[PDB]
Parts: sequence; structure tokens; C-alpha cells
Amino acid sequence: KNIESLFDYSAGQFEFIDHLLTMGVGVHFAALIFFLVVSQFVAPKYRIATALSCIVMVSAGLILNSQAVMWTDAYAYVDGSYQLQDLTFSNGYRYVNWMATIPCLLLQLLIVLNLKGKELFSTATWLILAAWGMIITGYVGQLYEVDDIAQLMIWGAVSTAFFVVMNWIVGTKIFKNRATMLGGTDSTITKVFWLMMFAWTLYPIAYLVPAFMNNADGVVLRQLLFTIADISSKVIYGLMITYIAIQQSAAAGYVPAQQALGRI
Ligand SMILES: *C/C=C(C)/C=C/C=C(C)/C=C/C1=C(C)CCCC1(C)C
Ligand SMILES: CCCCCCCC/C=C\CCCCCCCC(=O)O
Ligand SMILES: [Cl-]
Ligand SMILES: [Cl-]
Repeated sequence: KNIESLFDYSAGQFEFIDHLLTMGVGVHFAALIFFLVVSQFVAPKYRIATALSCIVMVSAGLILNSQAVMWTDAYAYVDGSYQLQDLTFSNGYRYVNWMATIPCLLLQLLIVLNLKGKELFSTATWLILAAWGMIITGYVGQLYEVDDIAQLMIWGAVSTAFFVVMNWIVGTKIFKNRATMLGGTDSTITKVFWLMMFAWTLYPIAYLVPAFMNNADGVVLRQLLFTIADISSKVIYGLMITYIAIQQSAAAGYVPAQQALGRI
């Protein structure tokens, strides 16, 4: 049901996709160790924001790892090209994983925005419901990326509605609570918003690849887009969230944070 199944791949195409996913694994697990060791310099009220980056690194790292082994499982070099065998490859498992990873990305944002208690719970709940609506309708949509492009588009429109509403909640909370933020991170958080808008928008672009580039090179392009998007939305994003957590920790008088920033 996925366009990947439609084509044979050159050694070049096949190896490049393998390398993309493997590099993705390496980058996420490398970052994981960074978030782990810096977590001790985060104040208790923000430390979970850095823990969530660890959780995202392993979750995303495992899905990329799974995609890579699925890739090599599904294809074998036969008569001069990589051809589909008995096992299958699908991006559908990415969508399932988003059900967990996207709430984590959203939660660590709310935490460094200094949301607490009832507002935290209510905002998270609405955000997670919006995200799940987006992911599920998008998941259903890509089931038709071969059989019914029209249906892919309509489900994608519904998904984009959830996407836009979710982004509006994110933007609203960021620009409203920006003033509460310490150590100059009121400026930093604005770049985080635009990073999210940029990086997250790469995913619906990848979703539409079967509509504007239905060939083996389009398959490569989609994986390339996922790689840019994953690294930007999880790794670069996590580094900024953690930077914001440490800076605010130091500004609130957390001594390990102050000492850590002093060494650099
Ligand atoms: C780490 C993974 C992330 C941040 C994934 C984010 C995914 C999206 C923003 C997906 C958006 C979609 C649309 C807005 C329309 C097409 C269907 C989706 C689910 C791909
Ligand atoms: C934050 C951005 C992260 C970027 C990650 C991607 C790094 C490698 C990107 C690709 C370089 C272009 C490779 C050439 C493609 C050759 C075409 C092919 O052989 O199929
Ligand atoms: Cl604290
Ligand atoms: Cl993920």
C-alpha cells in the first residue's frame, strides 16, 4: 500500500537510504548521552524537560533503527538491483511512534514555559488530543498513497486542520508565557517556535511525495526529508529546550546550573 513497494532500487538509492537511517540512529543515541549527562545541571522544576529529550532520543532512535533493519530485510540485490523480497517496508510505523514522541516534544515545551498544575494538565490534554487527531487522520491518509491519491489528499486536509489548530495552541502559549521566562530565554523560546513551524512542516511535505514524485527518487527524497525533520524537531529542538532549562535553572539560583554555565 506504500509507494516504496512499487519500485526496484539502484545500489546507490538503496545504500543511501540505509546510510540516512543509520546516521539518524547514531545522531539520536549520541545526543541521548549528552542529555543524560547535562540533566544533573537542571533544576528539579525543569529536569523532566531534559529527561523527555532522553525519552525522545531512544524512541526516535529505535524507530529509525527498526526502519533500517526493515529496509535491509525487505530488499535483496537481484539481477542488478535491490528488489522486494518476502518482508515489507513501510513508513506507517513512524506514525504509530509519533503518538508517543509528539506528546513528549510538546510536554517539554510546556515545562520550560513554566506552565504548572491545572493549566499544564489542561493545555497538555488539548495539545495531545490535537496531535493524536493529526497523526491518526494522517496515518489513515497514507494507507491510500498508492491506491487513492484523492483520498490521501482529503485525509491530509483534515490532518492539516489538526496541525494548524495544534500550532495555534503552541504559538499562543509561547507568546503568552514568554514574559515569565528567565535568563533571557524569553528571546530563545521565540526561535524554538519558528524551529517547530519549520521542522514539523517537513512531515506533511514528505506525506505528499507520492502525489508529486511517485518514483524511486521520490522514495529517497521522503527519507531525506524525514532525516532533516527528525534531527531538527527532536535533536536540535531538544538542545534548545535543554539550554533553556539550564539557563532558567541558573537564573532561579540552581547552583549546579550556575557552575555548569560558568565552565563554558
Ligand atoms: C519527531 C516527529 C515529529 C515532530 C512529527 C511530526 C509530524 C507531523 C507534524 C505530521 C503532520 C501531518 C500533516 C500535518 C498532514 C499529513 C499527515 C501528517 C500526519 C504527516
Ligand atoms: C539538520 C539537517 C540534517 C541533514 C541530514 C542529511 C545529511 C545528508 C544529506 C544528503 C546529501 C545529498 C546526497 C546526494 C544524494 C544522491 C542521490 C542518490 O544516490 O540516491
Ligand atoms: Cl526547582
Ligand atoms: Cl519519532
